[PDB]
Amino acid sequence: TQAVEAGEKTVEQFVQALNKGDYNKAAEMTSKKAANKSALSEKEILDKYQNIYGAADVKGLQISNLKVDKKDDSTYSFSYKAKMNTSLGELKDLSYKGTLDRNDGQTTINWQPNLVFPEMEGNDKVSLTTQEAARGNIIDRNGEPLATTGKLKQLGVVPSKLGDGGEKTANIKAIASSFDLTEDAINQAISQSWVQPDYFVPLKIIDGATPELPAGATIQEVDGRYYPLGEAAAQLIGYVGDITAEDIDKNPELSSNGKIGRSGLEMAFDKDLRGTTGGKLSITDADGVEKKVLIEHEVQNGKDIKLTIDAKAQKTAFDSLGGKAGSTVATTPKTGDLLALASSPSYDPNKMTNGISQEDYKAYEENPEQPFISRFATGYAPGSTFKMITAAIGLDNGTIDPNEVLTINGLKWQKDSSWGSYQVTRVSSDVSQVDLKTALIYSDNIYTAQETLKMGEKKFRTGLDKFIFGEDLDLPISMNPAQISNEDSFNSDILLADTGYGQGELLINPIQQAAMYSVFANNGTLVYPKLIADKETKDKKNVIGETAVQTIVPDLREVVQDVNGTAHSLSALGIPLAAKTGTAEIKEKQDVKGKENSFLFAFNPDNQGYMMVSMLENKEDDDSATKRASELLQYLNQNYQ
Ligand SMILES: *C(=O)[C@@H](NC(=O)Cc1ccccc1)[C@@H]1N[C@@H](C(=O)O)C(C)(C)S1
Repeated sequence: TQAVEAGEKTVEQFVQALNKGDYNKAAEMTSKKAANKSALSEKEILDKYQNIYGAADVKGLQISNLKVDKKDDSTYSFSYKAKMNTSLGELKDLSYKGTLDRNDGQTTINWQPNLVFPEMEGNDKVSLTTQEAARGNIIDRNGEPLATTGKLKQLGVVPSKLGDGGEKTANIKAIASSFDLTEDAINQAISQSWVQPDYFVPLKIIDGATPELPAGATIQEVDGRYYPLGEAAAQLIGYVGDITAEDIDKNPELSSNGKIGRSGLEMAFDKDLRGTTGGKLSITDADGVEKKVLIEHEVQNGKDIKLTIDAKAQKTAFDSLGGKAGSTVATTPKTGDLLALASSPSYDPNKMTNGISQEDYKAYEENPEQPFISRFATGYAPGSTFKMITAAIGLDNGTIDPNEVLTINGLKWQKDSSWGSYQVTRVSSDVSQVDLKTALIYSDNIYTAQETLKMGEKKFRTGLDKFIFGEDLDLPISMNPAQISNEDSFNSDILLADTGYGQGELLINPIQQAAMYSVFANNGTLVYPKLIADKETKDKKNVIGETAVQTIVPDLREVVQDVNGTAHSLSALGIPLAAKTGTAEIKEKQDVKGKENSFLFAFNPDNQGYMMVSMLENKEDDDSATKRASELLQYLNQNYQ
């Protein structure tokens, strides 16, 4: 009994060495090489595990049901059940057994081939055959391809079929001008350390039709991942990359030759899209005869993922941003279907997945507008669009009378002298008797600031807490929950008023804004957005009152229709529009000149068929989201009713 506890310890640390992959440490816990003892030397055991466990990518050996007995003055037997993870999934219910040795004072293991796999004897071999799974597709709400696997045209040259000096330089210049490639990059491609004179050195993937091929230029079809919308949906869809050895160490069920999603939905739905590897892991005898099949199953190709995205709305939304920094979210607000999730500027995901230059990748990483940012999932201060919610809250708690007129003189206002030099500011002093309708049409900050301070912080937060602040949206998109402020209290009349008209410490991303603003298309019911097509519609009742929606939406119509409405340029469409604009000012202590973000909210107040939230980040002068929304509004109004 005093020594049986030492034997259980030995089996435990032997398994732990195999589990951690230290096959050398496990080999040094074996007996001397002899009959009825260890079957191989320590260095031979190290190679046995490294070859076999490495061939099947064995990872995580954990055991159970350990039993250690005594059969002799120095021969203690043991047995346990074990399970492990391999390239073909989990291998469970493994019955291991053996013996130990109690010579001197320490305890060692009489190693045998049955401690690699249970059924192995002597010089048995292990064989692994595998079949790659085809990656599933990502498709829009109408089955159009967003991410698919197809045949690509691979352009490349063979250095020997170019020339010997003047004939080679003439062809390199002819190939550079015929396929739009840097002539200095073609000479750097055939000069890499892996290139032989007769090899096919790939250059670029031509996406159109094959032009005339000069001397030495060839075209070779190759299968690869393809994104039809290109940069227009790069942030949302993402890209796949070559699987590394480090990836396999974390998940052995990946394909060493396959692709793995690196960002976006390709990474979010990698498990569903990549499928499962098929094949057979078997033990053979010394003659090659199949002795036992440990694992075997057929290849399961990846499942397709169908999104709510409209591929034509996505491309229209992205192109409307003109390469400027910004984002656009389009929904069907009654159900929550996300029609478009555009972010700009963007990167080329096809170039990204077909091998990209280190120079081209750094141009993306050092672009000040940062194309890699998923701006539709980035929190921003919403701007004056948030007045719709402050007003709705004020109507529900009886603070705001829609017809009551406030006297506001000039362009500046402060509660009292304790605000110092700070003042709320409005753009026009032409209306001194301001009601809710006028405040929404003109976007009067002073009206909103006074109504917010009038209702107070308690009532304001009571209405705010009924929305989705702090909630994690059920979306396959990485994002942080929206916030009202940094802490649970404003502890500032100035901060309270600023929050009223959408400034302050508010942080809401465009998707969360589309969710909060859905109340005005559902009589005060919030409808959570939805990206996966088959998902069920989830909502939130009684966020704001139905009375508030009936009061505010007719005013939002006048934001478009009134001759002085901030969105009056949208009247040219001639379609039923309810809108609200906004311009947020950002001045952190790192930039001298301040930045401005433009915002636009718009939906159909007749049929509630669509709803959009567009924004421009660090906008240029004489630029806005409203300037750019006509084309997407025409499409959404025509196709979503
Ligand atoms: C809400 O966003 C409001 N914006 C400001 O008070 C800041 C600002 C920024 C630039 C110029 C002037 C004032 C109001 N709403 C916006 C808008 O709807 O675009 C206005 C510029 C009308 S002020």
